[PDB]
Amino acid sequence: NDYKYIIHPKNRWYKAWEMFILVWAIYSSLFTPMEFGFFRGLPERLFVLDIVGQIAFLVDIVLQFFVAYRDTQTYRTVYKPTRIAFRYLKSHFLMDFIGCFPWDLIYKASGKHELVRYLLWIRLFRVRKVVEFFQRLEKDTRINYLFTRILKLLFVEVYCTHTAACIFYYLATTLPPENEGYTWIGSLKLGDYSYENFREIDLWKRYTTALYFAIVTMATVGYGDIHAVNLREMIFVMIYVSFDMVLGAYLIGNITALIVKGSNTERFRDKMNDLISFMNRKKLGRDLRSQITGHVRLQYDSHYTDTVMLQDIPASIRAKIAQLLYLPYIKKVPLFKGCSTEFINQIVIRLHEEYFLPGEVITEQGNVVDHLYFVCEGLLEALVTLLGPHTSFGDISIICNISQPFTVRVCELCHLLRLDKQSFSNILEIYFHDGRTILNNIMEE
Amino acid sequence: NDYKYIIHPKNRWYKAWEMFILVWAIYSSLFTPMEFGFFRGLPERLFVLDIVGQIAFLVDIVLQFFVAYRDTQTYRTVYKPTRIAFRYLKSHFLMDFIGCFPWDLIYKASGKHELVRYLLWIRLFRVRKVVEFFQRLEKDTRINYLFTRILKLLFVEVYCTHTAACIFYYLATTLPPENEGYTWIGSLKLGDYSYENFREIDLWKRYTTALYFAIVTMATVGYGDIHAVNLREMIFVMIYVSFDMVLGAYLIGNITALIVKGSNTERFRDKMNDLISFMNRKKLGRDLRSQITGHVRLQYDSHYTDTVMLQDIPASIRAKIAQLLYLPYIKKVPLFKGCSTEFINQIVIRLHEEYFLPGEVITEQGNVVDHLYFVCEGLLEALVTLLGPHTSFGDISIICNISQPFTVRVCELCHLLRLDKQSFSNILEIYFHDGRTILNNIME
Amino acid sequence: NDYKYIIHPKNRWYKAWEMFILVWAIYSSLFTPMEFGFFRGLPERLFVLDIVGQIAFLVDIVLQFFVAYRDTQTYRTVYKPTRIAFRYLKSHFLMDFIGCFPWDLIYKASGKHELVRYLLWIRLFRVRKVVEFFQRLEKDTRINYLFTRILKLLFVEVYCTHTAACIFYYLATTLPPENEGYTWIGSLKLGDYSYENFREIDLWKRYTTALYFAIVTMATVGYGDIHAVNLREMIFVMIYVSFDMVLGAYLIGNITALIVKGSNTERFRDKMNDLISFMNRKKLGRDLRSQITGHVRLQYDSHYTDTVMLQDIPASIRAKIAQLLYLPYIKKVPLFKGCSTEFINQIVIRLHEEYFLPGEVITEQGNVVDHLYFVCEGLLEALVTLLGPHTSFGDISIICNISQPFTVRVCELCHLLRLDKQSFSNILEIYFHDGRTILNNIMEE
Amino acid sequence: HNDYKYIIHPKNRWYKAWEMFILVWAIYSSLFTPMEFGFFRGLPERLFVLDIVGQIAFLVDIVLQFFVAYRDTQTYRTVYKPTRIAFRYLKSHFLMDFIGCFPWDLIYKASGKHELVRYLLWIRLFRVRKVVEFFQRLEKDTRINYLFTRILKLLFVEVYCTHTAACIFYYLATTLPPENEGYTWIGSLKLGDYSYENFREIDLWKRYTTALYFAIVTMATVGYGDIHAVNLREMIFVMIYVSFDMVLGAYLIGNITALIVKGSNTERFRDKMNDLISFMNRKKLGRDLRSQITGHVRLQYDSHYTDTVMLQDIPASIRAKIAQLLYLPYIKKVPLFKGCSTEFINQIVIRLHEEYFLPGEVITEQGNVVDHLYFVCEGLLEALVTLLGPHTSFGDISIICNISQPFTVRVCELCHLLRLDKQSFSNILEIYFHDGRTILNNIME
Ligand SMILES: [K+]
Ligand SMILES: [K+]
Ligand SMILES: [K+]
Ligand SMILES: [K+]
Repeated sequence: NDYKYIIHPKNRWYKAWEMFILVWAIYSSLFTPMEFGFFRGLPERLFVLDIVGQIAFLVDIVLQFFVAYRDTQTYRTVYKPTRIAFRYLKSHFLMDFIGCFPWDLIYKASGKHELVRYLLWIRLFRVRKVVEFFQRLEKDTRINYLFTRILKLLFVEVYCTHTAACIFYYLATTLPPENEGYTWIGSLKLGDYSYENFREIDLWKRYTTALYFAIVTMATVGYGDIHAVNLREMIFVMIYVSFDMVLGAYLIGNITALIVKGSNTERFRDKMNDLISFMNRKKLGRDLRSQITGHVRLQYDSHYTDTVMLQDIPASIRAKIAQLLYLPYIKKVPLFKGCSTEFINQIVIRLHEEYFLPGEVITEQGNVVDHLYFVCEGLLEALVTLLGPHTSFGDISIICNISQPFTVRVCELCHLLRLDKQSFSNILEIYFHDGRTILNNIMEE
Repeated sequence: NDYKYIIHPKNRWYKAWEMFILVWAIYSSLFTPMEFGFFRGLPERLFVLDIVGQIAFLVDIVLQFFVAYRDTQTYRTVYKPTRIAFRYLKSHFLMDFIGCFPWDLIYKASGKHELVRYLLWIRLFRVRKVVEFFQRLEKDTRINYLFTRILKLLFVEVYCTHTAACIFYYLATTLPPENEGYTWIGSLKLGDYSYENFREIDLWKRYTTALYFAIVTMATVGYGDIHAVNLREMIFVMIYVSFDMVLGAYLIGNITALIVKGSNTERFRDKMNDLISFMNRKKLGRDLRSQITGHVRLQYDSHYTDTVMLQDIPASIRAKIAQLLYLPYIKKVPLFKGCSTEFINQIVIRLHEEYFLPGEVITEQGNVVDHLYFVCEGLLEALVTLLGPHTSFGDISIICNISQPFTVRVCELCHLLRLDKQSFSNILEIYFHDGRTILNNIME
Repeated sequence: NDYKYIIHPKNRWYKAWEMFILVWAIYSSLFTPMEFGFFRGLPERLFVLDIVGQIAFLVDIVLQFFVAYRDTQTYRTVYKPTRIAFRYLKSHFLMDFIGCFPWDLIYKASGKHELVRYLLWIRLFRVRKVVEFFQRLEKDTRINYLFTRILKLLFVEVYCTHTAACIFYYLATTLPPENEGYTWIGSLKLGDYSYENFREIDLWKRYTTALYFAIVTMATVGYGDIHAVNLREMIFVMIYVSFDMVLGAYLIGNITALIVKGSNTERFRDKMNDLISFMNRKKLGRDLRSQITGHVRLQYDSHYTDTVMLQDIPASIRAKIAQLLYLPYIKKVPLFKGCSTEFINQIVIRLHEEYFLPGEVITEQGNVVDHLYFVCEGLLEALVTLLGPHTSFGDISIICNISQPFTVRVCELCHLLRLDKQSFSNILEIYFHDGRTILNNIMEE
Repeated sequence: HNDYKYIIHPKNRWYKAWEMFILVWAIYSSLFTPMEFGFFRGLPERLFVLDIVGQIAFLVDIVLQFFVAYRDTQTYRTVYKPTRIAFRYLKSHFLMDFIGCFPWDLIYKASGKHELVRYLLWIRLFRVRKVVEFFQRLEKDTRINYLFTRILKLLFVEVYCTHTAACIFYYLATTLPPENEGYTWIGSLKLGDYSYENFREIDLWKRYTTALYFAIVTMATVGYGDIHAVNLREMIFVMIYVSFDMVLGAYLIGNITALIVKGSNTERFRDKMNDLISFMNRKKLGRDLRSQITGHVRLQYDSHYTDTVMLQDIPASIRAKIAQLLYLPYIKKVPLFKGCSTEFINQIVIRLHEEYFLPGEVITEQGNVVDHLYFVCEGLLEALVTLLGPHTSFGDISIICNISQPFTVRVCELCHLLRLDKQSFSNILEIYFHDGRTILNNIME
């Protein structure tokens, strides 16, 4: 569908309108409980700030009419400007068009009725754009999805305790200024400071005092210097600490569910509490068992080469991992100069990757060779000549019946491509002109 | 069906009676601690409410000598009259019959003794009609096990604080009204309000103060504006906060066991997170990386494909899978159709339903054949074919065993159906009748 | 055995004494902090109770030289009465002998020095008895074992607050009685009661006040009506809430571990979760989706066959449990069972435990028959023919090899055993004259 | 690669009394530093030389890091080179370690007493590296427990963050002048009959214990409310602090939970045993056969988990001799494996799996093609004909000529039997048909 206005929502200019209008949706939903609770009609040095705030969201409900709804199941950017304009208009339109009115001028214009000031809470449907941000961030593999299920709750508490702080102050102002000794704040004395005549206290002292109660209540510390006094602040504190009691168990739940999918050090000790067993009873040479612990400290703390995981995708396309990365490592070898792709593919059917810390001897001198080795990383030592990367060893003695003439020792941290020497008999006897290719580069010394 | 004055327990009138004594059992067990704690004899403008409250639970005792039950080990609904009158009468008769007696007129017409009034607590045995609700909601997939052990723990933790509010008020009234200053509420002063002469404060101020000190204690906030000053109140809030320590730990434990025991995203994100952590170890581009992003919706999509299949194997309901959606989807393919009952029930087994994201590469040209696909959903594009439903591909690559002659790429999220090729060569050449029935009709 | 007077530790007279000294070890370890904290040397009225409290532990001293030691390595009853005198004199002898001295008479006969009263805390090692009781309770597998770790944490939690109440009261008594206004209890005023001259407040008011502080501190409520005043009470409350912070996280952890390894209804409702999301996309049934969970509530939540856990035990001894239970149910079955030991041992592995709910039909007349079902108990209906226990059906499907002539309906939830037709092909052909001997009396009676 | 003389090897036993010497200087002067900032404005003269000798212990440690060969994590080399260990130090921890060693109390007292030259004391808290480079060397040490290192670096973080929150909370009371002192948390404090007025001349340890008492009661979320925040700058600190340790207490509960729901192998076995015992105790099987399954499924159970973990771990070129030291003296005393070469037994030892079985269980029967081929390590088995003792072999003629195995296996004492597939053995006798001819002759002789 051509439709040369309809923004596909990966456009880079529809991302200076999703982290622009997300900053506005954080301001406009952190300020709206403060505008409801701590003011009755905004002071007129906040008139431009309340006018231009609702313009940025007003030119955002025209940019929902020209945006590409990628469909719910049949994945398709539905470019049709009568089904994006009718998907929006009955999902969230009049919770974005209602909370865009100048509810502070409607309040003051209509004779200052208090009930027309409760429609500020329709502007809390802009934290939607912060929960359509912790949903487009768990769909991002560079961090854990369950870590974002903790960071979602740690914005939720901290938005519920700012909103609770702003409703708890508001409930003090619903009694007349002469009945303020029967409120939580007009009857407060902290230190030598009396919070009498609290409506003329500085805004940030009143906000910080109301937020102090709500945070030491959310944490369930609850000192009791600030407490409910009324019968209507008791009902709010009862609702709020019942909401927190569930919300604080949910936080502990998510942190525990993160930790039960544990870390690599306790996964190392998971693989090693049993490797104290079996080798105490049926013990090996504890020099080589110390290097076994070394190779477990090398599979852990380092590369998790996923031969433990590549069984998920099928064998011919996990041999395609052995195609688009192994045509580098196998064609780079000077032993296979002049070898066609089929021999390469049948060799990389049966390849393995192992790693070697310095200290081993890999193919021992004076004894039979067991495997093919190609060098990816690190650097080796043959004792006489130093055999580095993209090179062959173990391989000058399986083409004939010879032994390994070098104590091929490992000097840097290596990345051996190890293959069974059974394979370099079957692949070598089925393909004959390939066998003579290896024969003539053997005679190319 | 032998007696006809028994009631089948799923009769749709006796499901609108059980929802009628569930709003009385919620009322009469929330009201009963307020009948005990906050009054000494119920007032005169509450007489007709206390009478007609205990009538609804009195035509529930004559209506349960008539109700058929389904046995616990015999597992058949029992309709025997002189057997239901000995199951009800062994379990729930007297705790239903005692708490019906008019214990406010029995209190008042016996010279107002206080011990005739602790028999109101027999009516808290009516909360069993609320645990019989959250225990029949348990067994409901229709209404999720999204939160049942954890909602019935949030009812029992606002029912035990409504009751503790009423016992905590009642212990204030056991000291005479001249020892009010040695009481949690007679010595209370909140703001400029003094709760003195506290028996003459209106009921909802007393009740809301007592509930404030049950909920602030249950949440373990514990401000300290209201606290126990007495020895009997000290003993009560010791018992209560021990019970709450255990109950709050149990609530936290149930929520974290619901969150630990995760299924759907705990088979999905743990795939691609580790897989991109391995492909950013050794770089694999994006085309095959997106194709393996499609592959984690080939081995995880469609109910984890062939792992949950292998449980309803004693019950012969794989006939329904094997002829009710697979063989319709098979009769939705051209030659693969198989077109004969034996062969189609033979190849109906080894299939895999496969979800591919758009933009993907499905089968390249010059590529060795490896799998066979039945398309029923999605839309595919070949590089020559605008593939909608059931015009599926991979047909002429198997007998003419050469590379697939087309490069198909998908444009909207598709739902392929996979068989292995080595199946449909072996039982291909086994069925020579269907061998001819396959290789006669090639698209002319 | 060979040594005469050595009581074996599993008698019925050293198990009435192990529970007699469990109520002297629950008394004398709950009373020992009350004797330390609340008295400066017991009253004369509490004299004989102390002496008989200590005399019941001298009897338990000498009855450890006469108890047969159950060894820890050799796993036997070491009757050697110098192998049971030793390990006692190396384990528990002295600390159960410096807790039997009369430390309230050898405190008052020494000038009443208050440092010999800290030898009362040697009597607190008699909660060995209470934790030994919770060690021979995990062995009792009749009740759960993580549940027996959350009652070994609600004894340890309400014993560490009884002790912390007595230490907290004790710390108020370490200041002189004229500096009592600088203690937590001498400066206490609850309601209109003043706790001044607190040493003459009677013992249960003082104890209940101290214990109320310790319990609302354990629960982390902390009203702060009673709080620490001194520096020594600050240090104690700091130690105690820090200790009780890891003891309360341990309780939550042990509760979670029990709930995670837990219920069989949420082991049933997640199976049916993706099964109903399965059948809402795979479309097996419209109301037999009830007959799906009519069988996920028949074989599951009840009749819990752990046959996948019988896959864990060996096939040999799984055939042996099939012998020892199945074959008395297998043999009381009609004539088409085989009437010989070889046949029933050759078929007994193949039969699967099945149940069926009433109102269900099994196999309609006029189809190929795939299985044979044999009733152990239960009531079946062939249609007009009532088949109770020992009245197994599935006879006429292979005997006179025509179609089945009945419709087996279920009249009571039964105990069928289902072998497949491959069983009554293999075992019926290798023993063929047994099958024709079965045919020799097919309802000829 | 020890070509560099004066470089200290990083595991030397004398540079390990300088990792446990500067860890007791790093524990002292990371605990003393918030006390030096918080409770003093410039140290007294009494604490002079303790200051000076505190910083010439971390000054010796600066030039003892240019002489220590670090060990790489990409080449895994101890880089013994002064030009290569210096530029690692100078770009990781040098400005956090050099200017944390300046005398920031002579730069305070001698720069005219400007505060803000005293906030540079806070970069001596970058010596808790040495305590988290300790809990990262204790956690790659399975020699020590995981209940001693896993929550124990959270019962350091929760007594380091409440020692430091106790010193900032006191410090904020000193930022108000000593006239506006009853508007602080401590100058307006009155506990008991003691008033903390004129608080700057209270002893250091009363002032420190009061602040730590607040901080620990707040960390535990008791919150008595006898000490609370009265300022607005102390309200903000308490709001930051109780929000920080609401996350940190949930992390402690999560760690203690995930250390319990990963309960070890013993209680996994007890779970196994209670469900196994109960499953045939509610149907009431014989206790003798339940004890038979006990005596068998137990060696079978531990054999199962240890054999699968020894096979799936230990990658190739090191697994081979482990398996050979497991198996070859037990399979070379074998009349079937005689005469063949050594590379064949190198291939054999990997595909071997040991097992454990009972005196009385059977492996295969009369009607049977085997699932495996077996050789003997332990056992007293029988073929029903041949009473096979130790160092024996069975399943051999069913390999080559594909005939059914006529002998039921009767094991008479607890064995150590050797699992090898028929499929893999046929695969490697396809490979070693040079040895396969000896195997055909070995079954035929
Ligand atoms: K408090
Ligand atoms: K708390
Ligand atoms: K609290
Ligand atoms: K509190």
